[PDB]
Amino acid sequence: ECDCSSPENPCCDAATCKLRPGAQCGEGLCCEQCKFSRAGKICRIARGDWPDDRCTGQSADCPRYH
Repeated sequence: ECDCSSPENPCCDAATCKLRPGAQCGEGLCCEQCKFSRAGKICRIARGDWPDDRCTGQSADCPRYH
């Protein structure tokens, strides 16, 4: 299980396909520049006036209110 899909991705070690030391993530709706997105950053639009999903600060995945 690689953490990045492309060897062009600077978040991973070219030699391992896994995160470089200190990188929190390589991919995901709540990853930016190899770091978890800040808590509260919008990461998925909900239909209508339902609350949009937001990042946790602690994961690269966008959690669900639905």
